[PDB]
Amino acid sequence: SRIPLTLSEIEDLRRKGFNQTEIAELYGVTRQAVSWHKKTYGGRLTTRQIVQQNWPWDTRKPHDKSKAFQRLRDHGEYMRVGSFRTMSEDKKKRLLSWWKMLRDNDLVLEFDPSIEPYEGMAGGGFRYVPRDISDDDLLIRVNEHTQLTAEGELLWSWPDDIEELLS
DNA sequence: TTTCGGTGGCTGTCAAGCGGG
DNA sequence: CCCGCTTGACAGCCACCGAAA
Repeated sequence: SRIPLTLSEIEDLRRKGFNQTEIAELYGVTRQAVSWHKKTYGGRLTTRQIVQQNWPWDTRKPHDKSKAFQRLRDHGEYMRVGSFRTMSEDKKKRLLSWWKMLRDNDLVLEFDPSIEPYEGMAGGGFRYVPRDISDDDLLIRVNEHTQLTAEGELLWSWPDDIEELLS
């Protein structure tokens, strides 16, 4: 009734801006079938997905509900893209504000899976702590729960032109 | 007004299993 | 076997809503 679902067709429709769930709907399969074809045969990772490969912690649900998780993700996306040209006005505003809060109050983000949710962390697991000289350019505290890759060193460091962006 | 946490539903991946070739 | 799917469970993504400033 149609053509076999190949990786190539999925990639073409993705380049045209359709997401994997919509492609599944087009082909009468589950999102998982589209994902499987992409995961098994090497489909193009999105920028966010690339950032995920270098995510420094094993976080589980509901850490994604903490603003620190979301803001750090946005930061990784920025460092990966290198400008705000691909993100919404909201992502930009929130990220710049978060950066300001971290520098002006001289904080870095720490992750410990044992932190239970608390006011101002609906997801729990994260906490802001004072910066140490040993932290260098990182926005995060490296502890026993941190996996920091070479790329992660760039992703989770300040942008080089950070002073100028906030003005 | 605008800021910013909390929240929900949607999106995507992984593991285990099933059926047909 | 292998390859393409489906379930079920879970991790992550992003704009909207509303209170607070």
